[PDB]
Amino acid sequence: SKEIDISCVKIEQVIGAGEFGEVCSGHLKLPGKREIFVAIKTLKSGYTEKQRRDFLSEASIMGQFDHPNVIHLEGVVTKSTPVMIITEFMENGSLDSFLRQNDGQFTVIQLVGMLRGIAAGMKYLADMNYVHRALAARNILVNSNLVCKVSDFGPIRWTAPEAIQYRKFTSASDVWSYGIVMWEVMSYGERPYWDMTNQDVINAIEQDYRLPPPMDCPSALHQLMLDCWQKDRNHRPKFGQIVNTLDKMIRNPNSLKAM
Ligand SMILES: Nc1ncnc2c1ncn2[C@@H]1O[C@H](COP(=O)(O)OP(=O)(O)O)[C@@H](O)[C@H]1O
Ligand SMILES: [Mg+2]
Repeated sequence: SKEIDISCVKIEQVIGAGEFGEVCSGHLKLPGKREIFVAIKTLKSGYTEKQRRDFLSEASIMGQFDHPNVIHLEGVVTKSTPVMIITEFMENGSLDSFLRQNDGQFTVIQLVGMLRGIAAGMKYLADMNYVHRALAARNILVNSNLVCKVSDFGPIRWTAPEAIQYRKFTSASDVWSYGIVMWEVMSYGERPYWDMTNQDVINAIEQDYRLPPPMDCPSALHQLMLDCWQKDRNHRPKFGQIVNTLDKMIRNPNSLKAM
């Protein structure tokens, strides 16, 4: 969205590597507004016109959104070099790697909290008529308070049967993906279907196989997963319902006691 003048940006250091260039952290001080810490995606020089457009497309997409569970876009730098995409800063980075570094360090209530935010963000996106198509733990960022937000607006084992076979992507297929994500979270970053091959995964799902309950996962959360993994997309829950279901679990914590 908004075009930012390089004079307002002061890069601090490298915090990650994107496919289009380095990812940094830094300060943003717009005229009048108060300085803030941000994340800065840069484009490697010598880029092709296609690379430039694809890179900036990500900003155009997320720029059209605005929700606490969707990565906030501060703006972009295109008039001068390097080209940049400034966004919200998420100290804990990617959710999957984040969970791997904290194996079994959270309560069911915390995990459910993370899943609720992701659900709220997807509910928002669905209402805005946006189909992510690539929902997965690696595409969700987490901050200090553990708030998870959907990212990557620029994967067999994560995709619904129909989407894989007929390339039919809908919010419904995102619900299936959300199911896999729920598994990833309760598994603390474990890879879905483990070392199974992508083809094995396809044949397994065909044979009505479904990922088992992750360790210490309440039977109520695994059932919600199954619902998300229903062969018939029309039967899968809506993100709105997924949210309410999660909310009900928060009301009466004893509903998560049945292991
Ligand atoms: N807003 C952000 N705050 C903190 N770290 C970030 C942020 N965006 C990206 N990163 C870090 O940079 C890495 C690469 O960025 P990512 O957006 O996942 O790449 P791409 O979407 O280009 O494939 C992430 O795995 C994460 O650790
Ligand atoms: Mg990524």
